[PDB]
Amino acid sequence: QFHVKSGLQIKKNAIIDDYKVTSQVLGLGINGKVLQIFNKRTQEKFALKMLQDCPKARREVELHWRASQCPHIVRIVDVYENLYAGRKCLLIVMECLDGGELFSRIQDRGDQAFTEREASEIMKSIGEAIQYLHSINIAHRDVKPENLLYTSKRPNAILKLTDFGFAKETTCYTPYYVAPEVLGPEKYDKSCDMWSLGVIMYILLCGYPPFYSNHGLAISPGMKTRIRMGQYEFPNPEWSEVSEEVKMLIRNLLKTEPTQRMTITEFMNHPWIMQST
Amino acid sequence: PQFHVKSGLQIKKNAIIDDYKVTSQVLGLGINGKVLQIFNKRTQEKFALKMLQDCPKARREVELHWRASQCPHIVRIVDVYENLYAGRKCLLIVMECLDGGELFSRIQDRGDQAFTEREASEIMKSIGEAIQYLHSINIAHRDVKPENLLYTSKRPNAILKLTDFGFAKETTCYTPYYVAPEVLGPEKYDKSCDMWSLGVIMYILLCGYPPFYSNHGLAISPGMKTRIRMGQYEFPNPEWSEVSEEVKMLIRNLLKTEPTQRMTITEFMNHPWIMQSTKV
Amino acid sequence: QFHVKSGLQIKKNAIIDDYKVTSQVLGLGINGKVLQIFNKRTQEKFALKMLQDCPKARREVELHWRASQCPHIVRIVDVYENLYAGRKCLLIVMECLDGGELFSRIQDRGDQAFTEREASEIMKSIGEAIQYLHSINIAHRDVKPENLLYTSKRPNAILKLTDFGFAKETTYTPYYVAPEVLGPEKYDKSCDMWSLGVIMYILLCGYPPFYSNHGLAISPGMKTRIRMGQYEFPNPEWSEVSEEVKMLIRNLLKTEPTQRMTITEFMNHPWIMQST
Amino acid sequence: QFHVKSGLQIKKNAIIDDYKVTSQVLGLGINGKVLQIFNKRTQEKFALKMLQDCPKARREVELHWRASQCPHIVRIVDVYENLYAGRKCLLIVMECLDGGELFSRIQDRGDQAFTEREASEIMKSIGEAIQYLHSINIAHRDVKPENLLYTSKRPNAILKLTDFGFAKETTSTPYYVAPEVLGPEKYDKSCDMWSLGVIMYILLCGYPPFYSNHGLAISPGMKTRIRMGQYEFPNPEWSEVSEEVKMLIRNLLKTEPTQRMTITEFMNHPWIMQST
Amino acid sequence: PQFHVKSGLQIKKNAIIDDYKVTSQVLGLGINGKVLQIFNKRTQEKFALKMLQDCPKARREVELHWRASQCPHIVRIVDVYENLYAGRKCLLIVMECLDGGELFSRIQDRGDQAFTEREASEIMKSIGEAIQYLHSINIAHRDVKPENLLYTSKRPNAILKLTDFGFAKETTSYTPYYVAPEVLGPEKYDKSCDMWSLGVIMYILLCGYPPFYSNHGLAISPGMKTRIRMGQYEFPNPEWSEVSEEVKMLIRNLLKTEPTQRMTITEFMNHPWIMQSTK
Amino acid sequence: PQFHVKSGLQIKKNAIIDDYKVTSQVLGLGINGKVLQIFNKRTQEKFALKMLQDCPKARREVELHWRASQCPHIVRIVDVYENLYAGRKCLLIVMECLDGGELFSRIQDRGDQAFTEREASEIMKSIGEAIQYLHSINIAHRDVKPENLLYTSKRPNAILKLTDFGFAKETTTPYYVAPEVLGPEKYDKSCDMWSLGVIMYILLCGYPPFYSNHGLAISPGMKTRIRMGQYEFPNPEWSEVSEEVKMLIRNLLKTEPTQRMTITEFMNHPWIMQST
Ligand SMILES: O=C(c1ccc(-c2ccc(Br)cc2)o1)N(Cc1ccccn1)c1ccc(N2CCNCC2)cc1
Ligand SMILES: O=C(c1ccc(-c2ccc(Br)cc2)o1)N(Cc1ccccn1)c1ccc(N2CCNCC2)cc1
Ligand SMILES: O=C(c1ccc(-c2ccc(Br)cc2)o1)N(Cc1ccccn1)c1ccc(N2CCNCC2)cc1
Ligand SMILES: O=C(c1ccc(-c2ccc(Br)cc2)o1)N(Cc1ccccn1)c1ccc(N2CCNCC2)cc1
Ligand SMILES: O=C(c1ccc(-c2ccc(Br)cc2)o1)N(Cc1ccccn1)c1ccc(N2CCNCC2)cc1
Ligand SMILES: O=C(c1ccc(-c2ccc(Br)cc2)o1)N(Cc1ccccn1)c1ccc(N2CCNCC2)cc1
Ligand SMILES: Cc1ccc(-c2ccc3c(ccc4sc5c(c43)NC[C@@H](C)NC5=O)n2)cn1
Ligand SMILES: Cc1ccc(-c2ccc3c(ccc4sc5c(c43)NC[C@@H](C)NC5=O)n2)cn1
Ligand SMILES: Cc1ccc(-c2ccc3c(ccc4sc5c(c43)NC[C@@H](C)NC5=O)n2)cn1
Ligand SMILES: Cc1ccc(-c2ccc3c(ccc4sc5c(c43)NC[C@@H](C)NC5=O)n2)cn1
Ligand SMILES: Cc1ccc(-c2ccc3c(ccc4sc5c(c43)NC[C@@H](C)NC5=O)n2)cn1
Ligand SMILES: Cc1ccc(-c2ccc3c(ccc4sc5c(c43)NC[C@@H](C)NC5=O)n2)cn1
Ligand SMILES: [Cl-]
Ligand SMILES: [Cl-]
Ligand SMILES: [Cl-]
Ligand SMILES: [Cl-]
Ligand SMILES: [Cl-]
Ligand SMILES: [Cl-]
Repeated sequence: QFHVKSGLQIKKNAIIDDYKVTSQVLGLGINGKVLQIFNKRTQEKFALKMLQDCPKARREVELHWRASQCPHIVRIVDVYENLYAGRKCLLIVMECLDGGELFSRIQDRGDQAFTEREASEIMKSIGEAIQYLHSINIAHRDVKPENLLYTSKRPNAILKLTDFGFAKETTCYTPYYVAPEVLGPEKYDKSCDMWSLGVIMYILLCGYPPFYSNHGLAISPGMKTRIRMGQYEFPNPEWSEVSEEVKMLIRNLLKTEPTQRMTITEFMNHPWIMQST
Repeated sequence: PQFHVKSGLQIKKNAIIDDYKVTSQVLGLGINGKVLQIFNKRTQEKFALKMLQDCPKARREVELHWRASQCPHIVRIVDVYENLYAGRKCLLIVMECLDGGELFSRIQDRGDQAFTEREASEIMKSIGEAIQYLHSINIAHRDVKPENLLYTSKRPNAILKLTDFGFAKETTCYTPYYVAPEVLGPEKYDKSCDMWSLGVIMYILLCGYPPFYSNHGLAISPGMKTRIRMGQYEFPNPEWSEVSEEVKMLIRNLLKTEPTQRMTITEFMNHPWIMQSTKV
Repeated sequence: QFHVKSGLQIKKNAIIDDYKVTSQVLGLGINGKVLQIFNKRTQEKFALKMLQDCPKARREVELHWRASQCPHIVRIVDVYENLYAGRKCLLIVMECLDGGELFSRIQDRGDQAFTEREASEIMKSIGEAIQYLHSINIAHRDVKPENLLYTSKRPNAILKLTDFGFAKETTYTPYYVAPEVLGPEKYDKSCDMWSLGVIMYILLCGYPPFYSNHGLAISPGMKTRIRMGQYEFPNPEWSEVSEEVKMLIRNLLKTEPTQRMTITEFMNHPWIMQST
Repeated sequence: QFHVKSGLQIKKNAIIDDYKVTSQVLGLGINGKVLQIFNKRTQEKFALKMLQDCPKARREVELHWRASQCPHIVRIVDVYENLYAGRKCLLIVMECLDGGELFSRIQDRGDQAFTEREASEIMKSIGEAIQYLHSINIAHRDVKPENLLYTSKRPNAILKLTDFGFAKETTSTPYYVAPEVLGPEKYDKSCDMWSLGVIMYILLCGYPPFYSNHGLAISPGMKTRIRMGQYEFPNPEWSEVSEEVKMLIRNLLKTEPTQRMTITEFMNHPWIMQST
Repeated sequence: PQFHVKSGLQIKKNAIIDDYKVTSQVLGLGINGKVLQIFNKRTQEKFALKMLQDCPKARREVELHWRASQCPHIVRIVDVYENLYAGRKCLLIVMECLDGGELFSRIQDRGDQAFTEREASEIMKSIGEAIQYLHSINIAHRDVKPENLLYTSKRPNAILKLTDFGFAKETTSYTPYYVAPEVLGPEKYDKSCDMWSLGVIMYILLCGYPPFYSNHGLAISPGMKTRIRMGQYEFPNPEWSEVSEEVKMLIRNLLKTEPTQRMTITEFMNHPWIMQSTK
Repeated sequence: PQFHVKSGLQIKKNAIIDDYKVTSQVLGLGINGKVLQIFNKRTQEKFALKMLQDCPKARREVELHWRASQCPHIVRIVDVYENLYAGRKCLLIVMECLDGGELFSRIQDRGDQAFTEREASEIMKSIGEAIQYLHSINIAHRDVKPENLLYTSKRPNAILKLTDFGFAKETTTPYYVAPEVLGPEKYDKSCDMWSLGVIMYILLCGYPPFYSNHGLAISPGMKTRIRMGQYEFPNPEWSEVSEEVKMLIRNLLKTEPTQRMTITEFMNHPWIMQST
C-alpha cells in the first residue's frame, strides 16, 4: 500500500543559519560521522551526517530519501548542500535515535541472549524495513545490529534502519501473465539482506554468530571458506531447547546460493515471524 | 513576433495533495500519461493533472512543454511537481482546464458538412500560431493532430490550444548580416513533419475526410503507405469543386513528399489565405 | 524403426491458385491477422496467417513448423512465399480451430470457476504442448488463454497452442555430463511455467493471482506485487481447495525463475496425472 | 493498386534439359550477355541472361523478379541455378524483345527527331515502368534508350524496361504520418527522373542536353555543365517547341535531387496525360 | 562558359625583397592576414601583399585562391612566395591593387538614396559572375559580403572583384549522357550559402538596410538569429513601394531558409532581371 | 588561512524582471558576456548583471565564480538566475557594483610617472590575496590582468577585486604525504604567477616586460621573447629600483612554470609584506 510522498528539496543556505552544530559525535557512518546538532529556533536535538559531495554521496542521499518515507527507516528532516574549503558537501539532518543500537541491546544481554518471542519481535521489525526497501527496489547491503537504532529507551520504542552508504537500486507482454524476470531483471541482489537477517536471527537466539574466526580475528581464510561452503552448526548447549521451526528458518536464509534463499515476502509471512501478533 | 525574459521552470517538491485534491476522473489520455481532474484546495478551482513517471522522456516533455507554455496558443502549465509514488520519482504537470473539447470533436460534429474556406482559415491560423512559436524556439511538436488541439471553452470566442509534448523534440566565424540559416543552426528536418500535419488537417477541414487513408477501413495498410511515399492523393470533385486554386496550391505545398520542398511556418503564416482571417 | 519428420517446403505459387481468400477475420495474432480461406478443390475451410517477410516472420514460421509436429499445437497445412505490393510475404495456411479460445470458456464459467478435476485436465493439455516445445528447445513466451484454442465445440475437442510470434529457440563423458554443460540456456522456458501457474489460479477461482486493484491494465502496485510474489488464496473461493494444488501453484509462481518448477516435474505431478 | 503475385521458384535442373542454348548474342547487359535460346519442346525462341552467382547477381534477379510483375518491364519466364566449372550461376530465361531498342528508333529518325505527340507517348510508356518500380521501392538507376526495348516491330508494340544490373531497393498516427517518418530513403529514385528529362530532350531535337564539345564520352566541361545545370534549347530545333515541355524538362533536369519532379507528378502532368 | 589550359602555381622561394619594396602601409585586413602596400622594384608598380604564416589553412587559401584567380572577377594573384620570417615559414601572396574602394563604401556613400533596379542589377550581375566561376570549379566562397568585393579603380567603368579565400572550401571529394549530378559529384560542402549572401546584398542595394538585423543595433542577437532561421523579413512599404514584384520574387528565392529550395548560380545568372544589364 | 561553512548556490528560476529593473547602460564587457546596470525594484539599489547563454562553459564560470565569491577580494555574487530568452536557457549573474574604476585606468592615469615600490607592493598584495584564495580552493583564474581588477568605489578605503571567471579552471600517512601524492594538478595555477610578475613590472616603470617593437597587439618577435625569457630592466626607469624587487620579478617571470614562485611564497615575501 503506497501513497504520494514529497520529493527531496535540497536547501542551499548555510546550515548554521538554522542549526547549532556541536562537535559531539553521535555515531560513525559508512561515508561520514554523525554529529549532534540543535535547531536554533526550537532548541530540538537532531543528528547530522556530513558527506563530501560526490556520486556515492548523491546516491546515499537519494536512496535514503525514498526509504525515509517508511516508519522503520531513520527519518530525514532536511538535506543541505553547502560549501566548505571550496568543496561542495551534503549535510543530512535526521531525527535522533537515543534508544541505542540493536548491537548494544544484544551486548547488554550477553550469554543470556533472547527468547524465541523476543527474537521474533526484533526480526519482524527489521523485516518491515527490508520489506519496504525491497518493495521500492533498494537493497541496503549493510544490514547489521550496529545500523539498527532504537528511537528511545522506552518499551514501545521503534527499531529503525540507518546508513545507506552501501545501498543500491536493483532495477511487450500481457500484464496478468508476465513473469517477474520479464518485468524487472535485477541489477543487484536484495538476497544479501536476507542472508544478514539469518545472521542476526542466529545471534539473537544464542549470543554468538554462525560464522566467525576461531582465533577472534576480524576475518580469516577459514571464516571465508566456512561462509562460502555454508559450514555452520547449532551447538547443543545454547541451541538445545530452540525449535526446529526457527532452525529451519535460519537454514533457508543462510542458503549459500542466493536464488535458493528466502524472499522478504516469504520471511514476513512465516509463522514464527507473524507470532508477534 | 517579439521575445521577452521568461521565468525558468521551478519544480515544486512538496506533495501535490498539500495544494490540490486529486480526483480519479480521467479528463483525457496523453502519449506518456493520463490527464486527471484536480481541484485547488484553497481556491476550489478546477485543473488538469498529467502524471508521468520520472525518466529522460518525461523530463524532455516537461522541459519542452514549459518553454512552449509561454505562448497563448499552447496549454498553460500552472505548476510542475516532483513527488514519490511506489518508491519511484514522478513528474506531475498541473495545467489549465480546456473544457471546450478537441478540434477532432468539432470535426465529427460537422460530419459531411465540413468547414468553409473562411472557417478553415480561422482554425488553421490558430494552429499555425502555436507551430510558429515552437519552430521559432527550435521545437518540433511531431504529433500535430486534431486529437491534441483543444478549445479553452465552449464559447465562440474560445482559443484553440496545442497540447501533449510526448513526441516533441528540440531541433538544435561569420558576418551576422549575411550568415545563411544552415550556417547558424543546422537541423535534421523534424519541423517539416509539423508542416505535413497542417496540410493533412487543412485538407480534412475543407472536405471532411483525409488525403490518405486505407481503402478497406484498415488503420494502416501497404497501399496507404505507398500512397503517402508516392504523394498519391486527389481533390475529389463533389467536395473540392468549389474550393479555390489558392488553397489547393497551399495544400500541395504542405503535402510535398520531399521535406525540403515543403513550405516553412513563416511562409504559411504570411500566405494570403491564412492572413484573410487576420485582424490588422 | 527410424522416426523422421519432413522439413518445411515453402510453396512459391500464388496462394489464390489453390485457395479462395475471404476477408473474414478469424482472429488477430502477434504479427498478423488470421483470415478465413477455402480450398478451391475440396471447398474445405482453413485459417490463413499473413506475415510480411522479415527475420521475425521467418523465425515464427520456422519455430511453429518444428512445433506443428505435435498434436497439441495448431497444425500448419502449407506455407507460401508470395509478393504483394512489391514486398515478399509469408502466408501460413493452418487448420481451423472453431471451438473457441480457452479465454472464452473461462469467461463463460464466471464466478462458478472449474473443479479440481476439470482444471487439471485443462492444465494437462496445456502442459503437453509446453512439454513438446521445451523438449525441442523452444519457449513460447506468450502462453495465455487467448492463445489456446479448441478444435471444435464438441466435448472431445482438443485444446491447441497457437501464435509463435514471441517464440524463441533456447540453445565430457556422456553418462555423467550435467545439463548446464551440454546446453547452457538463456532461462526463457521458465516464463512459460509462470504462465501455467497464473492460468491454473484463474481456473480454480475465476480471478488472477496478480491484478491492478483499480481495474487498470498495469499499475506500479501490480508490478511490485509480481516482483515481490504478493498474492494470496482468498478463503471464500479457496476454502475447499486442496493444499496439493495450492503447493503446485506456489512452485510455479516462484519469483526466482531457477526456483520454478520444470515442465517435466509439472507433467509428473500427481494432481496433473489425476486426469488419468 | 496491387495484387497477390507468385514468389520466385529457382529451378535446379540443368537448363539444357528444357532449352537449346545457342551462341547467338542477342544483347549485352551490365552483368552478363543475353543469348538466344529455344524451348526444346515448343521450339519457341527466348533470351537467356547468364550471371555468375554472387550477392550482386542475386540482387538483380530478386529485384527484376518483383518488377517483372508489370507489363512495362521485360518478363522473366524462369530462373535456373546451375553449376559450370564448379561455380554456381544464375540463368535468367526472359521473353524475346525483337522490336529493337528505343536507341535504334532514335538513331533511325536522326535530325528529323520526334513530334511532341510521338515523344509524349514514348515518355508515358517509360514513365509507367518507372512508376511501378518507384511504387515498390526500386530505383532502376540505369534508365537510358539502350535499356528500353520494343516487344515487336509492329506499331502496337510495347516499350519495356530491361537490365536490373544497377537497380537498388530504396528502403529498410496513420493519417498524419509524413513520408520521411515512414520510409527514410536508403537510395535516390531521383536519378531515374533526371534520365527521363535527358531522354525527353533527345526525343524532341535529336541531341542530348549535356555532351562533350569534342565528341568525348565524358569531359571535365561536360561534368561541370551537368553539376551547374548548363544546357539550352537551341533555336533551330527548339523554336516551335512548346514552353510546356521546356518547363517539364527544366523540372526533371533540376540539379538538386530534392527539387526534381517525382514519378507521380510526371505521370499526372498534362503533357504526359495527353497521350490517352 | 568554356575553360582553357592555365598554368599551375609556382611558389617562388627567393626573398620577396629582391623583387618588391615592402611598405608598412596597411591597405586592408583579411580573414587570415593583413594586406600591405608593396611596389614592384623594377616597374615601380603598386601591388597588395597578404602575409600568411605557413600552415594547412594558409596552403588551402593560396591553393583555392590560385584556381579562382584565373577569372576576371576574382582579385588576381601576381605571385606567391614561401620565405622565412622570424624563423617561421610563411606564404606571401602578391595580388593586384583594387584602389576603387569596397562595395561597402559605395553602399554607405549612397545612404537612404540606395540604388536603382538598373544599378543594383549591374552590381549583382558582376558579383554573380565571380560566384558562377567559383561554383563551376567546385569552390564555395562562404564569406560573400560588401566588404570583400572591391572595385579595380575609382572610374565608372571599374570592375567589381571578389577577394579573401580565408573561409573558402572545395565542395567535392554510369552512362555519360544520362548521369545525374548527385551521381557524379555528391556535395562535401554547400555553395548555397553564397546564394543567400547575394539575396542579402541585393536587398541592401535596393533599400539601404539589411533584411535581417538586431533591433537594438547589436552585432548579433538571439532575435536576429531566429529571424534568419525562420525567414522573418519583410519589404517595408516606404522604400519597397515602387520596387517590382520580379526583383522581390528573386530575393524571396535566394533568401529561402532551406538550402535545397534556394536558387542556383546558373538560374540567378539567367534571370531576366540580372540579364537586363545587357538588354 | 581558515575556511568556514558557506552556503551553496541556489539558482533562482523566477524572471529577473520580477525583482530588478534591467537598464541598457553597459557597465563593462566580459569574456563571455556584457555587464549591464540594473536596479533592485524593492530597495532601488544599483547592481551589475552579467548575461550568459546557458552552456557547459557558462555553468563553469558561474560555479567557479560562486566558490571564489566567498572571499572579500573577488567580486561578490548577489544572485544567479536561470531564465528563458528566445526559447534558450540563460544564466543571469547579479553582482555588486564596482564603480571605483579598473586598476588599468589607474595605471594609465599615472603614465610615465609609474608607482613607487611601496604603493606597487600594496597593489600587488591585494591582487595576491585574491590569487591565494583561488589557489587554496584549486582554481586558476588564467586571465589575471589590470582590466579584470576593479575598485569597489572611488573612496580611499576602496578594495581591489578580481572579476571575470571566463577562463577560470578547476585544477584537480597524512603527516608525511607529499603534495603531488594528494592532488596531482589538472591545469596550472603558475600562469597566474606569471601575470603577477607582468603587472608588478608595469607598476614600477609604466611599460610591460614583453611587447611588440612596432606597437602590434602580438608579433612573432614578442612571442619568442616570452618563450625565451628576453626582457630587461632599462636603466632610465629601473636605475634606483631595488634588487629585491628585481629578483622577485625574475622569479615570477621564470619561463619554466615549475621554477616559478608559488602564491604562498609570494605572499610571504618581505617586499609584499612591507605594506604592513
Ligand atoms: O567473534 C566471536 C563472537 C562471540 C559473540 C559474538 C558476537 C558478534 C556480534 C554480535 Br552483534 C554479538 C555477538 O562474536 N567469536 C569468535 C571468537 C573466537 C575467539 C576469541 C574471540 N572471538 C566467538 C567467541 C566465543 C564464542 N563462545 C563463547 C561463549 N559460549 C558459546 C561460544 C563463540 C564465538
Ligand atoms: O477513414 C476514413 C475517413 C473518412 C473520414 C475520415 C476522417 C478521419 C479523421 C478525421 Br479528424 C476526420 C475524418 O476518415 N476513410 C477510409 C475508410 C474507408 C472505409 C471504412 C472506413 N474508413 C474514408 C471513407 C470515405 C471517404 N470518402 C471517399 C470520397 N468521398 C467522400 C467519402 C474517404 C475516406
Ligand atoms: O481484473 C480483475 C479481474 C477479475 C477477474 C479477472 C480475470 C482476468 C483474466 C481471466 Br482469463 C479471467 C478473469 O480479472 N480484477 C481487478 C479489477 C478491479 C476493478 C475493476 C476491474 N478489474 C479483479 C476484480 C475483483 C476481484 N475479486 C473477486 C472476488 N474476491 C475478491 C477479489 C479480483 C480481481
Ligand atoms: O554527342 C553528341 C551527340 C549528337 C547526337 C547525340 C545523341 C546522343 C544520344 C542519343 Br540516344 C542520340 C543522339 O549525341 N554531340 C557531341 C559531339 C560533339 C562533336 C562530335 C561528336 N559529338 C553533339 C553533336 C552535335 C550537336 N549539335 C546538333 C546541331 N546543333 C548544334 C549541336 C550536339 C551534340
Ligand atoms: O543595422 C542596421 C542597418 C541599417 C542599414 C544598415 C546597413 C548594413 C550594412 C550595409 Br553594407 C549597409 C547598411 O544596417 N539597422 C539596425 C539597427 C537598429 C537600431 C539601431 C541601429 N541599427 C537598421 C535597420 C533598419 C532601419 N530602418 C527601419 C526601416 N526603415 C528605415 C530605417 C534602421 C537601422
Ligand atoms: O605597447 C607598449 C607599451 C608601453 C606601455 C604599455 C602599457 C601596457 C599595459 C599597461 Br596596463 C600600461 C602600459 O604598453 N609599447 C610598445 C609600443 C610601441 C609603439 C606603439 C605602441 N606600443 C611600448 C612603448 C614604449 C616603450 N618604452 C621603451 C622603454 N622606454 C620608455 C618607452 C615600451 C613599450
Ligand atoms: C541522545 C542521542 C543518542 C544517539 C543518537 C543517534 C546516534 C546515531 C544516529 C542517530 C540518528 C541517525 C543516525 S544515521 C547513522 C547514525 C545515526 N549513526 C551511525 C551509523 C549507524 N550510521 C548512520 O548513518 N542518532 C541521537 N541522540
Ligand atoms: C471540464 C473539463 C473538460 C476537459 C478538460 C481537459 C481535458 C483534457 C486536457 C485538459 C487540459 C490539458 C490537457 S493536456 C492533455 C490533455 C488535456 N488531454 C489528453 C491529450 C490530448 N494530451 C494532453 O497532454 N483539459 C478539462 N476540464
Ligand atoms: C469457424 C471458425 C472459427 C474460428 C476459427 C479460428 C479462429 C482463430 C484461429 C484459428 C485457427 C488458427 C489460428 S492461429 C491464430 C489464431 C487462429 N487466432 C488468433 C491468435 C490466437 N493467433 C494465431 O496465431 N481458427 C476458425 N474457424
Ligand atoms: C529476334 C530477337 C532480337 C533481339 C532480342 C533481344 C535482344 C535483347 C534482349 C532481349 C530480351 C531480353 C533482354 S534483357 C537485356 C537484353 C535483352 N539486352 C541487353 C541489355 C539491354 N540488357 C538486358 O538485361 N531480346 C530478341 N529476339
Ligand atoms: C589605393 C588603394 C586602396 C585600396 C587598395 C586595396 C585594398 C585592399 C585590398 C587590395 C587588393 C587586394 C586585396 S585582398 C584583400 C584586401 C585587398 N583587403 C581586405 C580584405 C577584403 N581581404 C583581402 O584578402 N587593394 C589598394 N590601393
Ligand atoms: C556606476 C558603476 C560603474 C562601474 C560599475 C561596474 C563596472 C564593471 C563591472 C561591475 C561589476 C561587476 C563586473 S564583473 C565584470 C565587470 C564588472 N566588468 C568587465 C570585466 C572586467 N569583466 C567582468 O566580468 N561594475 C558599476 N557601476
Ligand atoms: Cl580461524
Ligand atoms: Cl488499401
Ligand atoms: Cl493497485
Ligand atoms: Cl568539352
Ligand atoms: Cl533583437
Ligand atoms: Cl616585433
